[PDB]
Amino acid sequence: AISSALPTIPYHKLADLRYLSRGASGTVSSARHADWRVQVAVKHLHILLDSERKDVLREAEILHKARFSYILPILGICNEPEFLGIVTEYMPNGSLNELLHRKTEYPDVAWPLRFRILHEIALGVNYLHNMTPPLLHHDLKTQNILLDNEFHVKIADFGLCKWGTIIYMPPENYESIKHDIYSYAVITWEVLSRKQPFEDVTNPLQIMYSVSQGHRPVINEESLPYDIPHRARMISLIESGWAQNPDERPSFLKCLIELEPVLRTFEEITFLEAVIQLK
Ligand SMILES: NC(=O)c1c(-c2ccc3scnc3c2)nn2c1N[C@H]1C[C@H](C[C@@H]1O)C2
Repeated sequence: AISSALPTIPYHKLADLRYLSRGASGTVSSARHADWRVQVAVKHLHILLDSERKDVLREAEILHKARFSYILPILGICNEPEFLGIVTEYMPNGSLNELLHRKTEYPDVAWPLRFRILHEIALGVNYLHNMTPPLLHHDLKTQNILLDNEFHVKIADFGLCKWGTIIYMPPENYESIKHDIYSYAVITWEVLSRKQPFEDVTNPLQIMYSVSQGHRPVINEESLPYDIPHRARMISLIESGWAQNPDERPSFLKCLIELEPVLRTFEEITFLEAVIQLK
């Protein structure tokens, strides 16, 4: 049984600790490690409770166990009297949300990159489902799909995972291994549309009411234009992914088997050309 312990990092090694974003999960800051000479991110708490400390230790244990090419690499934990935080690689290219919706900043996200992003999310979630015991993310949303310096996907935010918005939640969870694939489908719709799901709906409960009656983000020529590569296959994958009956949604293994032939139609250089075009 080959084991490794998550390193502990003294707070004083984390220089230039500057705020990046607050959230529900906690506050995320950028720093640089004095010994290692690389920029890092730290997720920490707003400046010392008991079961708050339990939650962070849990998430850090998970990240450490879930290490994978498409999962945010934990570098260590800061564990001290005054300060508690998870230290990971800094993701300089933001989240997928920002990529899709900041259209002035990113007017062209070429198709090959979008497909790669969808492929890599799938590979990341699939890995988690294939752990023993399976880890279910249960909070997949475009905000939690971070993008590295090369625009590769790192999945983040393991606060609601089991060994804010409801747009990505399947109808049955309003009061299951088929949750993540539902979230995935909506993300797939979002990525291919660059639209907000249910854009023309004021109230979340109106969405929930509609979703529980079988309605889904709209699929027409306006949402998903006719020039999308593999439009028809992608629409099937979306529609099965978010099917009303959870039993009718695919496993991520099935999903990946559907994606592989699509991803193979993109030459490797077109991903690089896609990334270079971006800000
Ligand atoms: N690693 C990062 O760079 C992060 C993290 C982050 C850090 C540590 C942990 S431990 C569990 N999940 C996380 C997520 N969140 N964000 C990041 N990057 C950009 C987008 C926003 C803020 C930044 O502009 C969100």
